[PDB]
Amino acid sequence: QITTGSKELDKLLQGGIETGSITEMFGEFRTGKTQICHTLAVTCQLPIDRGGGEGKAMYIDTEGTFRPERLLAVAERYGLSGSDVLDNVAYARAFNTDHQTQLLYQASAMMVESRYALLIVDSATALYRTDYSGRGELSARQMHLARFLRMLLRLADEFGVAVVITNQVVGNIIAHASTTRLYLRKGRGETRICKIYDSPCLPEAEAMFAINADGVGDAKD
Amino acid sequence: QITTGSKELDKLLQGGIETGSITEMFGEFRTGKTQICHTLAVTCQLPIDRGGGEGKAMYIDTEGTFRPERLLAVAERYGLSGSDVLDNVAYARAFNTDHQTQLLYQASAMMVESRYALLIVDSATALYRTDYSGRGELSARQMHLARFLRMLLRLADEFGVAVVITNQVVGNIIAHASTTRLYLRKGRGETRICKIYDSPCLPEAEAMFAINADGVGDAKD
Amino acid sequence: QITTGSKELDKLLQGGIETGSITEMFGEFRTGKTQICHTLAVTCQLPIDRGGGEGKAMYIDTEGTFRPERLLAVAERYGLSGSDVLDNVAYARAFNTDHQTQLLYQASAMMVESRYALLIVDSATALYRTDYSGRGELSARQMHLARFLRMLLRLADEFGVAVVITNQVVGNIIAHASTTRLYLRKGRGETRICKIYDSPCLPEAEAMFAINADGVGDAKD
DNA sequence: AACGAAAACGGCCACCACG
DNA sequence: CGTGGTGGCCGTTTTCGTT
Repeated sequence: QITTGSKELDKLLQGGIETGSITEMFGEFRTGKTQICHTLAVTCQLPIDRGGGEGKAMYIDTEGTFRPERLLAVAERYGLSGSDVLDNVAYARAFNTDHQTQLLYQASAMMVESRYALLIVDSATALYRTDYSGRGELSARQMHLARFLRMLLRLADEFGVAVVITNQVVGNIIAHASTTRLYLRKGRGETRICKIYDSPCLPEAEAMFAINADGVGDAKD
Repeated sequence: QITTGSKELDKLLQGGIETGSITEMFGEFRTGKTQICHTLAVTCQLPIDRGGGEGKAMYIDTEGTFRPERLLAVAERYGLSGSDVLDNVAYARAFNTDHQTQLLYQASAMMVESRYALLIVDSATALYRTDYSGRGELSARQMHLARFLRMLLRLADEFGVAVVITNQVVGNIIAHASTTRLYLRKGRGETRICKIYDSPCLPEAEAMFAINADGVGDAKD
Repeated sequence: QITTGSKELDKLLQGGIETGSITEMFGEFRTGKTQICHTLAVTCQLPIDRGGGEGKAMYIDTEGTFRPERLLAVAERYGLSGSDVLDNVAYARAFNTDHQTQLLYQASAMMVESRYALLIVDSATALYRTDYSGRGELSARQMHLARFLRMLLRLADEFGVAVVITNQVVGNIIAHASTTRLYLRKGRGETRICKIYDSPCLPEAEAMFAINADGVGDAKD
């Protein structure tokens, strides 16, 4: 179980993400999906006794929001070497849906030589909206997304890593494929509300957390 | 954190601009955007213990409002050599959007040899309105602005400098790219109201400041 | 330095308009722009020791407000021959922006044979609003105005004359081109407030003056 | 049975009044 | 001065009548 670094969120998840499965967090923009991704990108490298996976991180960005400085802040919060964190995070920006899936081909071969624990795909659904904008081409983007999700599941079962994808809510296919769906909504200021909206094992429940300069971290009224 | 030279504004920002990120100040004309730019162009050279960055300044002007005498006034206010301030400020007027972006090519190579802390682009959006005035050419100016903003972010991450751009409100793309949005409005006389309209870390809040011959400086009723 | 004929205004300008440069006075209607123009049209002919330029005047009118009788009043105030004043003032009404610029072609050749000291363009911006009223044609009037301003600067540098243009405030291009911007506002009765709103050499400052039958002349409470 | 014309209804725009 | 509501005009659709 990879620690989220929010204790309340860890309790909500019973200790953190299950490696080897896809966890989807759907919420409005600015809810902190990207911030949680940046935090996990570092916490994954933490020792297992500290809630990490003792593995490198993979950040596939489609939205430009990748900040190595956020990774440095998370590393210094938990006392990890920021330089080693950036050395254990491989980053690449996907320009389109086809490029987004093509990066998985390099990811599968690269993930064999080194132990990874986390795969991050940020604005995973944005490129299927910007690229495929027509109505007759909807089935094509749905097929590409389906294949992409199957590839995610395959890599998860192959390397035993956690698969994190982010969705902006301004597909029903992900429900059966994703094991845990988390709904994120803004509480005013920088403090966010998290809700579980389906889990066969986890209750439907809510937990409050905040977005702090160091971290994605528990709410401290 | 580069001191704004207004204490109330510094408190509003928790001490001043974060270097390495873009801070956008949108407000009506005559609200003092240019005055704040002139003040920061000198305060950046202040010692870090005094709220500066101990670096040279870069002023890219598109509106003709550049005044070295204002820089001299700010330098004498804080006791900086006005001649050295003008020697540590490189100035160039952009004639068009293409020239505005082209100046960044000289800026990137020139910013490598000397330490800079502040990049100022005044009336940054005016040239996209004067040059691109048609309606079919809107996407072209939006693309050029997008590339310009990406170049700003790249230079910010490369040199760890503060990126300041000014917008006259007589684009939605800047929101995700800009980290702190400040709304400026006139209070009658020479005293201006500043409001924070988005920050993931800073509260939505307001602070009152004035525009004084020496300085951009706190309101003194 | 051509005397304004208001002593307080002369002090505000450090003695009067610099010949060879454009001085813009922007203010509300009825603030006295036209009255100041009529006064200067005569004072320019005054001896240099009296604050004149010892040159003829040029009045390009676009608004119908040209009054030779006002010129006669200014001439008799300072003791100048009203008939010779009208003989040293060449007048022409511009019917459109194209005609307004076309008159400059006759002005350049005519200004070579005789010494002039003042060029007056009254409601200089009105024809760009009445002629070019659409929104798609804004760039065309802006280009025509830009060329007109460049022609003004060229004539100023060629003949060393003062260039006076009047703007009704019910363009940002003029700022870099105009050397001294004066804001005019009404004080009730016939007494007007003048403010300097940009000058690299002149302070931002204000001076009170009145509009008297003889003259544009100092306020006398 | 098909086409054309007339009438009615709905939506959009402009003007006036009130806050 | 700005926003909201009401009224009027225009356009489109449907129905009826005539060829």
